[PDB]
Amino acid sequence: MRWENLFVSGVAAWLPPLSTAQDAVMAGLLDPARSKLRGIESVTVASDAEEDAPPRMAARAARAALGRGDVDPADVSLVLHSSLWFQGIDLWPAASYVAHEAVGRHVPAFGLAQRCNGGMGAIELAGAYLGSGIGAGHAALLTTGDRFAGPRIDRWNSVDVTMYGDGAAALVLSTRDGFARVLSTATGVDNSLEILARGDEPFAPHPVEPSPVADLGTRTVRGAELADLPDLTHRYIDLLVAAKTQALEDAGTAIEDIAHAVIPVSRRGTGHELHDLLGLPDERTSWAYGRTTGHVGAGDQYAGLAHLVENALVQPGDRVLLFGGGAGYTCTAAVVEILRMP
Amino acid sequence: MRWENLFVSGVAAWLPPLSTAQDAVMAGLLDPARSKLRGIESVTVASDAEEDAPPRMAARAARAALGRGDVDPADVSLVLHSSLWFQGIDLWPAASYVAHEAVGRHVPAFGLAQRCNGGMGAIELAGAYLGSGIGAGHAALLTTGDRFAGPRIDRWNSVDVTMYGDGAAALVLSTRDGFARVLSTATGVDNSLEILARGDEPFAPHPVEPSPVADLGTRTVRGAELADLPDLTHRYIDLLVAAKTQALEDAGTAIEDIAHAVIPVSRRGTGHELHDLLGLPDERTSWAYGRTTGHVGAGDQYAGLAHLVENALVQPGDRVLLFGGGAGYTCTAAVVEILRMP
Ligand SMILES: *SCCNC(=O)CCNC(=O)[C@H](O)C(C)(C)COP(=O)(O)OP(=O)(O)OC[C@H]1O[C@@H](n2cnc3c(N)ncnc32)[C@H](O)[C@@H]1OP(=O)(O)O
Repeated sequence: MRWENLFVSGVAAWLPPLSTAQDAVMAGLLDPARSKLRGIESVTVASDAEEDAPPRMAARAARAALGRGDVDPADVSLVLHSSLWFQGIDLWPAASYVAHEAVGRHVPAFGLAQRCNGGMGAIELAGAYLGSGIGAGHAALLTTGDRFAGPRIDRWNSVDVTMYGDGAAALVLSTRDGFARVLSTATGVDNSLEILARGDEPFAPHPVEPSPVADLGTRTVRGAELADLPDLTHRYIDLLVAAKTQALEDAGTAIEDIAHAVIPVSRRGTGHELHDLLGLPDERTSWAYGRTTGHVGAGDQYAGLAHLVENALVQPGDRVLLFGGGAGYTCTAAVVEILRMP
Repeated sequence: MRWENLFVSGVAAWLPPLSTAQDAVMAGLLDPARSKLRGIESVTVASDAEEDAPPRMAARAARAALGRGDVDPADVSLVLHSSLWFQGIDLWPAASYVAHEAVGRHVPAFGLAQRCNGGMGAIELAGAYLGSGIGAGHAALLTTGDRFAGPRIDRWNSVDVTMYGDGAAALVLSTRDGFARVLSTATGVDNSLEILARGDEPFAPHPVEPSPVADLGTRTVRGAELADLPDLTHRYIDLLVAAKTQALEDAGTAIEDIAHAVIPVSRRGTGHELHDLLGLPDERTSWAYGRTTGHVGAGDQYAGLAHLVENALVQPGDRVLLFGGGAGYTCTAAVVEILRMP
């Protein structure tokens, strides 16, 4: 999709303090071989206090993003809140709380689930909503927020390719103006790969209690065994290449003209990484940042973009690729152009 | 929102067998006074078999609805799966499963959370998406699915105003054509009421285990206390009346020209009921049906419209009000004109 009139108005993260892989190793929580392989130096870890519940961190990130963009909350016509895990209270609309605390009473709010790709997928859904004429305001607030805790989640081991960081991020879209223009978005998807996110886990009538520690790495292997697909790895590669090619093509931009790519925090640690598929070096991705925060739920792309802008690592005229990807498997990519610095 | 080119192509519900309130009374699960007051005659109840997990019930409803509209799955550009509760397997994209099984590999799929309003809210989000140019296809598949189970959920008592039913529904939208035309949608919202859905439940770092039985009636009472607003009931009434008024006038339709209203399954039992606020009699709403299914997660409106169409209880030219409402609080309403009978 080529967007004629869509902008990023503001972007911000609220992240708790850093917790080092070195301390995790010394506490016996993380095998040193694994620490070295995955290359994550630290992840962000929140206290267990109510004030650090995901919807409260999201509310803080949202207020920072709206303030930095100078967007009036009364001009926000939609709130989308994406997440991976528990928001702190069940049977309750976390999205309406985020909306209420950051924007106000009379804005439609949805919770959005597209696993790790939620932040990026939200941009397409919101962009469409803003162009439709359904609501009066010109802006949409997109938030993410998670806070991982045991027993269910072991942030250091529960996923093979990454380590979870706690925190929230926010991005404000506008059809009027912003510091960056969204030139394009594009989604590659292959829903056959959903089996890798459940493995051989049975469908249970109720959440299994007490919660065993999650092991999504073992799910992918039971999943691969079960699927019996000849081209499993090719399916992943193809959907990622389609998102990239179409986002770039619809933006009229080549990969050589991408100043920086903001990517999911994940790492194989040997062989080809995502940057090799994208066709650009490691230093032109957000990895140097991402490896200090870990995988902050659905917010890596918003957080990484905030990092670029806050540290003046881009200037007007640069184009940036925001690149998604999440279990499903769904990948939404976007090309943005820096128009001015906040 | 007046819609120039939005149609309903097919609608279906996959419902498990009914279970009577009176059998529940005799089993010591429901107080006789409550069964009489609420007037719910029966509720749908799924088996605990894996084949009745919500996303699987949703896939079958989706297949049924896609067949009734003769929609080629290659023309579906979006799947939105809305739900209230656990989908059977955690940390997994249920929407991608629904999409894969009902439509295919290469359609973007999102999970949606807007409590009981998810089904109706999804119509606006999907309408915008189809109108935007993002996907080539002309149709969106919208599903719902839930299957309630203990200890967390007591279908008979966990919500004071209704009793939960298991099952799934599906609604296929199209910008090209269908058996019904969507003339309008309108959302009223007041996010201050999110507190009623949370009560004084503290934000916990991890799901509380073992799960106690949910009591959402008590959350409302505790929430109202904490909120201490003098006009709480007026806020609720006002957003419902605003949803109603705007839907009706964007469709250029007066209330006495609405043949039927499909409403959420609930009942106070004395005093006014929603039909008084809508300004139409009880027999021109879906209550006679709804009172046999219970509140079927986010799918009451889809199911109620399916019941109308399948039993030829509406004819070409009739206009139907579909009326949402979910904790948040958000209410999305729509006026639909029947163009022909499938
Ligand atoms: S996922 C969906 C979950 N469900 C919800 O989120 C429901 C949210 N709302 C509530 O829980 C509130 O408690 C509401 C419904 C706002 C208030 O309910 P009450 O029944 O406690 O309201 P009051 O007793 O204050 O009623 C006073 C008078 O207000 C009118 N009125 C209230 N509710 C309705 C409805 N549903 N329909 C028509 N009129 C309504 C009545 O005139 C009422 O006087 P009565 O003499 O009781 O009729």
